[PDB]
Order: sequence, then C-alpha cells, then structure tokens
Amino acid sequence: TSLFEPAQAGDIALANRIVMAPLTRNRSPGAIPNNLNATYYEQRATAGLIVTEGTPISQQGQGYADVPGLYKREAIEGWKKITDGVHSAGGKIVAQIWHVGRISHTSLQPHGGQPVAPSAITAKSKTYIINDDGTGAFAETSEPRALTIDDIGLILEDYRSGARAALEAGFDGVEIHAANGYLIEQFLKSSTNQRTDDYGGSIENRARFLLEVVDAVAEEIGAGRTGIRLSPVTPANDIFEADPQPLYNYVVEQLGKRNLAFIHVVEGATGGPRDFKQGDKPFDYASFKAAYRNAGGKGLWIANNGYDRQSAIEAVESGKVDAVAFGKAFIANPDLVRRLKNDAPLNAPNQPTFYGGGAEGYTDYPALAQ
Ligand SMILES: Cc1cc2nc3c(=O)[nH]c(=O)nc-3n(C[C@H](O)[C@H](O)[C@H](O)COP(=O)(O)O)c2cc1C
Repeated sequence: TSLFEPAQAGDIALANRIVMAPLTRNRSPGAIPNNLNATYYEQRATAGLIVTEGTPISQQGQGYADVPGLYKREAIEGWKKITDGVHSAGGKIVAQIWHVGRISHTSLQPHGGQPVAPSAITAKSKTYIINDDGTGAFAETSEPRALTIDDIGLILEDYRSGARAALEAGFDGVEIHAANGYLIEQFLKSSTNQRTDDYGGSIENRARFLLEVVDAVAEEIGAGRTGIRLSPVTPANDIFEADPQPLYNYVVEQLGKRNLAFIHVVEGATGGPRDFKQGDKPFDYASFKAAYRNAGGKGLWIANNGYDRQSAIEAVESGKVDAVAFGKAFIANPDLVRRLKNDAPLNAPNQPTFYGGGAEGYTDYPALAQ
C-alpha cells in the first residue's frame, strides 16, 4: 500500500493516506471561523483528510482563547465556508469535536465558572488567554468542579448537538477528541479520575464516558462518519496512567464493535518521543491495534507523532498503519502531499507563530512552484 493511494474511512472516501493532524491555532476570535481560517484550510485541501483544530462542542468545553467552536450559529456559518472551500479544492474534512474538561480558565467559562472534570483535581497546566488589556497568556488552569451525573447527561447532549452542527456545517464527519489529557481522557486515566460512582474505578467504568460519547455521536451522524483520537501514554496536560495496556485494549475492543470510520492514534508523548511510557511497562501498539481488529474493528487506522516521509511510507507499505497524520509539517507545508510525492524539500515550522496572531506563520508558508 502506498502513502499516496486512496483509502476509505467508513463512509468517507480519501484521495490519499496523508492526513492533516488537528492543530489548535487560536485564530478565531469569538469562537467563529473567519475568512483567513478558510484560506488556511483551503491551502491544505490536497491532504487525503483534514482533521480540524480542536473545536469545542460548547463554551464549557473551551480551554483556550480565540478557538472556533460549533455552538454559535455564526460559527456554523463560518465553518460552512471552510468545508465548501476544502471540498471545491478536492478535499475531505472532519471536525475534531472537543471538550477540554479541567484544562480551562474561569474567564473562558460560561458564568465565569469552574472548568468541569470527573474529579476536582487541578491540572498543573497553562492556558492561552488574551490579556483583557493586551495580549496573550499565560494563566494557570483553574480549579475544576467534579461533574454530577446530571452534568454528564448535559455534556452528552452537547456532543449530540456538536455532531449535528458539524454535519450542518458541511463536514464529512467528526473526530471525537479523546486524547491529550482532555475531558474524555480525564475520565479514562487514573490520575484524573477518583470517582466512586459508575464512572470511576474499574476499566469498564472509566471507559464508560468515552463509549457513551461515541454512541451518542454515532447515533446522531452515523458510525460511518464518526472517528476518535486516542493517546495511550501522552503526558500532555499533567495526566498519568500507570497501566494503559489493559485500559486501552478494552477501549478498542469496545470501539471494534461500533462500525466507526477511523481510529486516530497518537503514538508516544504528543510532540515528544514515540517510545515514551509512564508506567513500568512499554505500551505495545501492535497489541493495541490487534485488540481493535480482533473485535471486528474495520475503521481506518490513522497513526500520528514524529513521522516523516520515510517512516510514513514504510509504515503504510508494511500495513502497520493505514494512513499517517502529520502535525507540524502541515503547519509549514500547505502542499505537503505534493512535496512528499516528489521528495522535495520542506519549509521549517516556526514555533513562535503556532498560536495566535495573524497570517504570518499561518497562511504565508509558500507552496512549491507550478
Ligand atoms: C500547534 C499545535 C497545535 C495542536 N493542537 C492539537 C489539537 O487541537 N488537537 C489534537 O488532538 N492535537 C493537537 N496537537 C497535536 C498534533 O495533532 C500532533 O499530534 C503533534 O503535532 C505530533 O505530530 P507531528 O510529529 O506530526 O507534529 C497540536 C500540535 C501542535 C504543534
């Protein structure tokens, strides 16, 4: 199998197996995508699949400033321009529907409220916020409040609404953000979940929320338009799990029964070493994939983290993964697909302009000529 040949992710047809990883850019004031955002995504429409920047299902699900959401009518309209543009350019695009859980700040929350989480354990993490009087970071994340059962029901409804909004905005589907220490992972992992009810303790209980979210979203828009991002060992956002194999194998055994479009896996620490581990034992990614496949899982297996041209080509050729998502290389290379096809040089990413600001370091990375 070639990295450059078409693929299928549930109901979504992909032109090739090069995926644009979700990348928060903080360039949508008021949680509403704008014209510059449309330019940015259109530039990258040769990707087999674009996964958007995390896009929250609600204001409660926001953790950073100037992030586009799916909860305002104006935001849905803004996204529609983006998906239309991507489609006209021959692309496909899914919304990474997001809830940050404890990773937020009161100034971003409705009513100036506490971020919500499975347990009231403050993260030692930071959020991108815009100084009331200029301008940009940093505050420690706020103390979170433990979710009640009723609160959880309200969030599930927000996931239904968000998935519905994604379809209204013309997305081809959604990727449920269940990675990088955010709300769903906060329930999954032991360091963040000290609940004594049906959502805490056992692996089955800790995965309960993830599976309810998946089932709610899949019921709303169709399993064949539903994917999910997972990150078994990442230390992102102050999270820790000492025994991820049984937990994550169980998760994908369950996902394997649900006819999903794709599973997107962050292999290692997000943006860090691929061989990262937290517990005593290394994570076995082959065993993890096997647990999905052996349960009947037929979703496209999209892998991420530290890939380059050669490792991506090799991983797809061997069948270890079905497709590869690139993060930082897509920031810097709108025509990454053509560059990789021709084995051309790449532009280097400029980290200082990843978050916030303007067109510089966003829409001005050049494509190659002709
Ligand atoms: C600027 C930036 C923003 C990111 N925002 C998100 C995000 O919104 N959602 C997500 O799941 N991962 C996010 N990540 C992680 C990337 O999707 C990806 O996992 C990471 O960059 C590693 O892949 P790479 O080695 O190809 O860059 C972000 C990464 C970067 C560099």
